[PDB]
Amino acid sequence: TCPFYKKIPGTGFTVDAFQYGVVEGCTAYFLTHFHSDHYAGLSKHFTFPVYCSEITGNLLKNKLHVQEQYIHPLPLDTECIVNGVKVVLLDANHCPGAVMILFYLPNGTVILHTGDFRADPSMERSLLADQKVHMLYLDTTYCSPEYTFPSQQEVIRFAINTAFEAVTLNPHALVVCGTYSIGKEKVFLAIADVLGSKVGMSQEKYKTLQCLNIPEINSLITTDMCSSLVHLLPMMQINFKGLQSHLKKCGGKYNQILAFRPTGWTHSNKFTRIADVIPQTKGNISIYGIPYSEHSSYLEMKRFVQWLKPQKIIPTVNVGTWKSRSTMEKYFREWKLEAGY
Ligand code: NI
Repeated sequence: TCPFYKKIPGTGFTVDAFQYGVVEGCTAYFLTHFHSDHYAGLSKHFTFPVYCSEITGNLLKNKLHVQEQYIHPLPLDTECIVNGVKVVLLDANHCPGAVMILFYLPNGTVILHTGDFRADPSMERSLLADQKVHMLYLDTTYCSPEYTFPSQQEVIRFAINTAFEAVTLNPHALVVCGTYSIGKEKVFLAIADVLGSKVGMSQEKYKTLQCLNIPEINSLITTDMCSSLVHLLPMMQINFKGLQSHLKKCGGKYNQILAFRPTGWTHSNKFTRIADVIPQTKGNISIYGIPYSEHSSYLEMKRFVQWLKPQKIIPTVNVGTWKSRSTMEKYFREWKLEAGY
């Protein structure tokens, strides 16, 4: 059955709760973003109203084949009424079309659901600042002090300079970027832009990108792999064997590969700076691991919560074991005692 952390008290709403069949009492199902864990269970067979951003609706329509009659896209940063209740969608700074939802309950309680998010100080000058928020449903993916990472911009700068140097030294090098869902598109778009190239990719991946309301998209991407010097492949193929194999498929048009694996955190965040990063190499193939995160670091999460001063926090990630919940509760109490709320 649908957990309490996916229910919004004193409405018939749920959030990211598509895997439990019909939820008793639910009149509107919200979807924060198009990642499979959050959409799990949605298909052409779903017949209840879904509320989401415009980008998330394009994906539902075109990739999942959800029938149009059940898709209710809402604009961002706009007060809207849904089944008699005031709501606002805000940019979550996660993947394309990802939202946080602000719910103004009839009794005067205010609830923020973050969805998946990467907390940023620009969120401190949104509609959130206009009133008190009583309850917070929080993306706790990286809620532990070891989880540090560079800014998105530091990582992109490094990627840009690395790629530019490699292709200027060898104009027959190919650049490959690994991918498994939406998100982290700036990695491959910024590399292509510095090399004067479109990004080449499979038909399924191109169809995904065509849904994302990216300006001038037709000038940036193509299905003609031949004509392009940056290619996208599934993350699982980003290894020496997969990459040599791909290089044989391209028709001797390239004689070297430089590949990037955008990952989350892995244990080597605790020493290395981005400027120290060096690749793994075997022969004419090099692979760089780059920690481009679309989740809050510990420090970004803590700052956001200490600013917001919620009366209660409800975790949405790592809630499956008592040890994790206990550890998280400890950090929330520290934050509260330091900041005086
Ligand atoms: Ni996500």
